[PDB]
Amino acid sequence: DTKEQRILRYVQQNAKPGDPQSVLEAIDTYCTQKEWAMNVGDAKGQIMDAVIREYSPSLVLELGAYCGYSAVRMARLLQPGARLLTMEINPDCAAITQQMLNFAGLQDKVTILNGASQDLIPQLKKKYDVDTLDMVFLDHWKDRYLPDTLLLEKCGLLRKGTVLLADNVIVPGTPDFLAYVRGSSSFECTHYSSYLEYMKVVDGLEKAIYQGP
Ligand SMILES: O=c1c2cc(-c3ccc(F)cc3)cc(O)c2ncn1CCCCCn1ccc2cnccc21
Ligand SMILES: [Cl-]
Ligand SMILES: [Cl-]
Ligand SMILES: [Mg+2]
Repeated sequence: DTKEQRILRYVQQNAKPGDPQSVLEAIDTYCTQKEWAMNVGDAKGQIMDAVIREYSPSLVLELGAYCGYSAVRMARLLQPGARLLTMEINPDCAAITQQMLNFAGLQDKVTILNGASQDLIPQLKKKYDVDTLDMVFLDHWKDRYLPDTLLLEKCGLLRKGTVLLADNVIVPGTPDFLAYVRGSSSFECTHYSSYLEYMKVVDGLEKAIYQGP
């Protein structure tokens, strides 16, 4: 088996079914004690929780699911009837993510979109019935952060106040995205310094609130 399968099995065997917090704790325990993995982790996760609670978004798009950690983290804090769409290019990871969400009891709040962001973003309006997004969590290929932000805008998916929250802006890093949003009058930006998941290595999140054309 794969690392990702091992993580899922550990959750199934050490967390309580239907209890998202127990699922997060199990993942973070496994990844601290047994095998590192690229989940957002608890340090940056606490910042995400604070942001989610501030905005109470109705419709969230996540770019990059992996094993479902961040999807569980966000979905557990959504209000009744609020929804998360999460895009995952790797089909084996899509399947882990769906199983993770199922175990957590969050499957009614979350939809997986299978494919690449550059192919799926232009389908959101017509196939997934999206008007505009309230929040976007970027956690996919670093070279796609900037082009997908620009694509979201082109497709009319951003509104005044849409919150972009980006993982890994320091490590591995997203220099073009950071330079762009920080230099643009169309975004209001804030950097949240933190640590790489499971590691004593500095990383951070960037929040960039869209302000219109
Ligand atoms: O690579 C990383 C990563 C690496 C490290 C990391 C740090 C330090 C290290 F030393 C090593 C790795 C730490 C992290 O937190 C990471 N988070 C996310 N990702 C992106 C994973 C692959 C996304 C593929 N993908 C998923 C949906 C989707 C849609 N369209 C296109 C592509 C798409
Ligand atoms: Cl994650
Ligand atoms: Cl952590
Ligand atoms: Mg990440």
